Amino acid sequence: GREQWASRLGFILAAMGSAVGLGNIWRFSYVTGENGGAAFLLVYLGFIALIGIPIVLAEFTIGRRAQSDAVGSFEKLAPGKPWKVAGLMGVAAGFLILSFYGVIAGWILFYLFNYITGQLWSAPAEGFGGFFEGFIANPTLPLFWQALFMIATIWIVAIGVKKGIERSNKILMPLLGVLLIALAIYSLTLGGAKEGLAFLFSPDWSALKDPGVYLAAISQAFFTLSLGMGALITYGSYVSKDSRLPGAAVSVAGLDTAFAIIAGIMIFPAVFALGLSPSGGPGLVFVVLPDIFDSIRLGPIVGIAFFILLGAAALSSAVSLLEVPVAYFMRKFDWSRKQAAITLGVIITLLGIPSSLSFGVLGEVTIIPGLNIFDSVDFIASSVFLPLGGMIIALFIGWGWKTSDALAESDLTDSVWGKLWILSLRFIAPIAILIVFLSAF
Ligand SMILES: CCCCCCCCCCCCO[C@H]1O[C@H](CO)[C@@H](O[C@H]2O[C@H](CO)[C@@H](O)[C@H](O)[C@H]2O)[C@H](O)[C@H]1O
Ligand SMILES: CCCCCCCCCO[C@@H]1O[C@H](CO)[C@@H](O)[C@H](O)[C@H]1O
Ligand SMILES: CCCCCCCCCO[C@@H]1O[C@H](CO)[C@@H](O)[C@H](O)[C@H]1O
Ligand SMILES: CCCCCCCCCO[C@@H]1O[C@H](CO)[C@@H](O)[C@H](O)[C@H]1O
Ligand SMILES: CCCCCCCCCO[C@@H]1O[C@H](CO)[C@@H](O)[C@H](O)[C@H]1O
Ligand SMILES: N[C@@H](Cc1c[nH]c2ccccc12)C(=O)O
Ligand code: NA
Ligand code: NA
Repeated sequence: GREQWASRLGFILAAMGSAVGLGNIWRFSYVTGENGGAAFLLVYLGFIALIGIPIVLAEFTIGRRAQSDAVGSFEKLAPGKPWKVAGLMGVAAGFLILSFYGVIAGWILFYLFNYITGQLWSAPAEGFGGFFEGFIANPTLPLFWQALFMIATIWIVAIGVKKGIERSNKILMPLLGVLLIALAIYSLTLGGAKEGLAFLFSPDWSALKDPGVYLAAISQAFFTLSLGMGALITYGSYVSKDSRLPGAAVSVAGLDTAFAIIAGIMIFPAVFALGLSPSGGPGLVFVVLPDIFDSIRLGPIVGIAFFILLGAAALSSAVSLLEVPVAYFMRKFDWSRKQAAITLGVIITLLGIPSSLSFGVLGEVTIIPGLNIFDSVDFIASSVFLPLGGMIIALFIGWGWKTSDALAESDLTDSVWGKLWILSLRFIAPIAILIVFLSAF
């Protein structure tokens, strides 16, 4: 009685919907900014090609072969073997990541509400930066918008794969991309393009002699690809033998990278035209974008379109995050989909609440030494659980599978590409991750 994608394009568009969201605009911007731009970018692009694409194909393959959740897939394919630690850790990463993802997405709804009610058309007296700061440090206001976003997320997951997840509006992601392209072109004309483009594309290798940069690059590569937690195993598990995995993996990574690159071309020349520091941290785009819209005559209209379209993208990504614990709990405890979605969704919302508060009244609390609550949850989930899970997933196919199976189940043959793929999983990817972990600690 397991669900399957009803439509032929269902799978690839769902995988794409999962990947493209806040990580491409909000996260990519502030992480690229605080790590120095171009050298970080190049390391990130390297990781996408050589680690991301293979491990994406790996998740797809595992999931389609087992037709089960992130944990169940490992149990089914290799019962009594330790590999399932990856999926157990992924379920946990799912709780953690969605708990703060819903907070940032709630910031998005707040901004959308303000544009719609005419509030952010001109600069507030305290300025766009002052407006943002006052919002997020408010103890309760961000929580209301967060709860609102999670309700929407819970509802789609409760509805089902076919009736909910698959039924996204197909025009919204391509509209977001076009708007991003148009906005990138516009910020190129604002006066900071020479400096913003040099920050973004002209490497300074001095930054690379910090091992923190490599780990930030790999974390962002996993995060943006919806990777390492079994989210793509899960989506893959709803897929029939009528699907071509390698093409999907490449398309997902290519398109996700296009979005991030254009987002960067929008943001950094804008950062530089405004005189701001690119190291501004998580609120970077919430401070920059409204400034950019304000300089356009029809800018309030652009603002409405942007926050709507990014909101829809954050929504499809959030749904894929919630789908991981939901799928697992449905199987493991015979919970109904609606019951799992509501229960886990509320729990994850509440878990999210101290991360929201860390931007204000809890700003001085640490968990991991020196890191506030938000930064700690993100570090653990994105920089520890995701790359480790990815490593185990890579080793699993690479060393725990017969090669003929690995290739057949992934729609590859023992050609140059199949060989390249297998080499990635056995050695390149898991060793690069190992070396990043060892060096960064
Ligand atoms: C986006 C899709 C639509 C969703 C459904 C709409 C339902 C309507 C709910 C809106 C009610 C929220 O009300 C809220 O609005 C104002 C801001 O926007 C707040 O005003 C606030 O603005 C600042 C943020 O920078 C705060 O730090 C201030 O303490 C406060 O003055 C009100 O203190 C609050 O009560
Ligand atoms: C689908 C693609 C959409 C493309 C949109 C690009 C529009 C760029 C607008 O630039 C602005 O136009 C003024 C007049 O040309 C200049 O004086 C001003 O200094 C400049 O900032
Ligand atoms: C959509 C546009 C994409 C093009 C991006 C390429 C920009 C990266 C290089 O920057 C260049 O670095 C040199 C020294 O730092 C400067 O002499 C030069 O003036 C500057 O432009
Ligand atoms: C839309 C895609 C844009 C990506 C462009 C990537 C290449 C830009 C980097 O070139 C820069 O030029 C400098 C000038 O001397 C040199 O220092 C060095 O070669 C490099 O720092
Ligand atoms: C799909 C559409 C995307 C829209 C993004 C591009 C904005 C068009 C620019 O217009 C003009 O830019 C000047 C900038 O200084 C202003 O003088 C002027 O008042 C403003 O109207
Ligand atoms: N990839 C999405 C977020 C996301 C959805 N599902 C995931 C699973 C794991 C890690 C990240 C995600 C983004 O860039 O916004
Ligand atoms: Na992404
Ligand atoms: Na999305």
